[PDB]
Amino acid sequence: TTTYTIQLTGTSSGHVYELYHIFSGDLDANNVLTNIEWGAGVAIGDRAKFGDASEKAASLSGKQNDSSEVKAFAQELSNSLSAAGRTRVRSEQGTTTISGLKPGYYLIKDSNGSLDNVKGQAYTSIMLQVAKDTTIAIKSDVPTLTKQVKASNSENYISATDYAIWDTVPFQITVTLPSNYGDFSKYHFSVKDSMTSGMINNGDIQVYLQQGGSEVAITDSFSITTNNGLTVSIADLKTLPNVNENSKIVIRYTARLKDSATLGTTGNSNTASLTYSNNPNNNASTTAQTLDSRATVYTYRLRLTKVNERQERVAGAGFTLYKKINNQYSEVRKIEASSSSTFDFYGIKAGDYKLVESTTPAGYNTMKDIEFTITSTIDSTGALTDMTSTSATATFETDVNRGYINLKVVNKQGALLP
Ligand code: NA
Repeated sequence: TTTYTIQLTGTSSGHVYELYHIFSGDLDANNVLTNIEWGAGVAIGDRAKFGDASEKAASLSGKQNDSSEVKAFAQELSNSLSAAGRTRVRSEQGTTTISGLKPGYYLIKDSNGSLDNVKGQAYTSIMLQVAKDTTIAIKSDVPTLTKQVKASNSENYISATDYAIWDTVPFQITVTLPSNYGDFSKYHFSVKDSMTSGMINNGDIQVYLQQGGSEVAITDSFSITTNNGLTVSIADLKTLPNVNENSKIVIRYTARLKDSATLGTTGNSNTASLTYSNNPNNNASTTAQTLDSRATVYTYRLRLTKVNERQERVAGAGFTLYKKINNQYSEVRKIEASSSSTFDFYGIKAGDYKLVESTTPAGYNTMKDIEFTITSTIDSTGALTDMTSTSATATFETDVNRGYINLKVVNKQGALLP
């Protein structure tokens, strides 16, 4: 006899695909099926409710694979299956091949319960396929979620950057929808974000529908809660009619660093994941969760220690920190004079700065202004690898791991000229 192959592309490891023999027959060179009977994949009891196999086949002849009558037949068959005509195949990553199939029409699905509570997976849309030695794409996909933060020094969104205490930290979660979104009757959609422990959320969260190079706000259609992380949910995304398989859902919000934010290489991280409907068949209500997407924000502490040439600690200095925008230095932080001899500028980032001694301790020369540059090196993985602090007129000591930048300001007395 003759046997045929179905090769499924876009498959993932960890699945068990089932092929049910719906129709037997003979396949010609034009992929036309003759001499049609019911295959063993359809339970004998349920066959009579479809009628004669040949005439059922004839009624579908020439219709689109994604036409309504064929989708209907697939879903009805799914409740009429028999193990008698079943072939189970463990999936491979990329491409899964099933050879030695009896000729005819097959129903393809994921084995029941095989993906329950498995992250980043979904049950395939039930497929009807003629076994004809060809490759087809599995009608299965998962949504993706990416959490990003706006780069400190540009407009683009990346996984990690550095920020200062005076900055607003913009975050952006981008969700893509599965290619088979249309097959779902309803679509559960819930984004959970851990938020960042060393930051305060500004509560300015908005949700956008992004497609065709444009954005529309859809925030009011979502439930936005803070009982279990920051959660942004809609019971059924299908109630938004302009959302489709090619739509992107984008969540934006901003935060700001606390004065207790983690310094140095550990960073201040948050993770986000999506909970989604993972089975488009039989109006199912099971969900799965995407893997976490992480974003990180680094920051440093600049410490000044005010001393004199006698190596004594000196109180009563005051410092004004400027950061360079263009050619224009702009005041970002001031520490007024006190009994303190230490000055902590907690939450500083890469950039060009100027430090001014706005108040000089009694009986000492005013320090000359110090211009300095902080650099941050963040590798492709988003890890902070290096940090430096340098000036043409001063020396800093740095600890990249702890995120410390230390400057000793040496106060010197004037001249007694008798
Ligand atoms: Na799959």
